[PDB]
Amino acid sequence: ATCDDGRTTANAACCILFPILDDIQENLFDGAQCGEKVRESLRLTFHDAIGFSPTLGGGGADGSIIAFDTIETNFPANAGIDEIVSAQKPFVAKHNISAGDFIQFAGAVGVSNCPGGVRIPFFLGRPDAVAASPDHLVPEPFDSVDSILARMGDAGFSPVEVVWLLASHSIAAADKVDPSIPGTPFDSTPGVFDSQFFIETQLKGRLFPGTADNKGEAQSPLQGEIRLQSDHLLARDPQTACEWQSMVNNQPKIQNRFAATMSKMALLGQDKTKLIDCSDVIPTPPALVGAAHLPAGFSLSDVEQACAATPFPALTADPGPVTSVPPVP
Ligand code: HEM
Ligand SMILES: [Ca+2]
Ligand SMILES: [Ca+2]
Repeated sequence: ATCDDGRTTANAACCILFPILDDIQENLFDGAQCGEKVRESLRLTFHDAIGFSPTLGGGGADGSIIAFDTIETNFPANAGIDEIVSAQKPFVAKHNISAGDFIQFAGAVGVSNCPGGVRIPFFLGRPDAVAASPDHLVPEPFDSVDSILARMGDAGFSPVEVVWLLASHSIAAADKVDPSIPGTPFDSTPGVFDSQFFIETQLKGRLFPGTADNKGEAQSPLQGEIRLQSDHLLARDPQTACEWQSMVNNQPKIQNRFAATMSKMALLGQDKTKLIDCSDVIPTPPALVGAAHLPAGFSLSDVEQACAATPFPALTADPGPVTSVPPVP
């Protein structure tokens, strides 16, 4: 099919996404930047979608977190999420797609702004939300590895799939884990979708970037970086550690598996055959910036190797003394 301006798309229905793309790129993402609203929109895809259980209910990727915001945003596990919900609401009202579609579309468009990013498949036509998600379906950073894997598995994800989705933490920061240090990133490159998250979580924890003993927080290897207890434990767990390590300096695998697993997540509670493939609307992301490296001042001996079958790859360190990671704007 051909849109009004001559551009090809696989299905004529997708043409309506282009004005939405332009609007959100200019007015939500600060001119197609990989900034705070991109990170929060990506986070929102998960907090909407994971509200899905065969036993316990929930409509999955259905826009419920917007359509029933006063209910869902008050769940403890959704702390901090109301900013992005409130920011996206006007766009949904202004345009002609469902809240469920918009959440996934904004997430995909956002990721495409980030150097190293990947194009996530996007499908159009999610019905409006029918009911609020049940509470207690979103994993928390203080939940045990087994609890997290159980919940993600309940929603449909194998343990290796959870590792692949956690590539998102490569472009991520925390405001509520340690409120004394808002906007503290999970890796040294929160503006680049890269393997640094998987490297740096493997390093032995040395310190606290803010205060000690926050719930859901582990020791970080670097000033200016925060480590979730969940990520700490997943990098070291037999079920996930070898997959975790395999992401290190493997940009193609990170991209391939993130795109496929995000697509799966985006379709929780949905039937792909009842939707329209509009993947070709997502822009080409910028190329990777930077190479895979240990932080300056670190060596292989600082890695806590957790994959028995395969040794950690022989990365080199950035030159110079240990340095701190800048907070994110
Ligand atoms: C598997 C269990 C997971 C846990 C326990 C977890 C936990 C967290 C926590 C505690 C934060 C910081 C929130 C704050 O204090 O501000 C965070 C941020 C974030 N999460 Fe995860 N998460 C998980 C999986 C995921 C998944 C599957 C995605 C997929 C998109 C995701 C995307 C993000 C992003 C993009 C941020 C950064 C938000 C920002 O910088 O504004 N997370 N996560
Ligand atoms: Ca939902
Ligand atoms: Ca990164």
